[PDB]
Amino acid sequence: GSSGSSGVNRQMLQELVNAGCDQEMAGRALKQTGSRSIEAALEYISKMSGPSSG
Repeated sequence: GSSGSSGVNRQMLQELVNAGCDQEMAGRALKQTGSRSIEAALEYISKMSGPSSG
């Protein structure tokens, strides 16, 4: 945004979500990581738990 953009990239979300990620979840990670990359988020969520990935 302008005057100091404080918040993830609402755009990147629609992207990561497209794959099949929760809307309420995707955000959390996106912020935690810092709108680094679509993969970053998906990876962060798995980091915690998830014996199934790929």
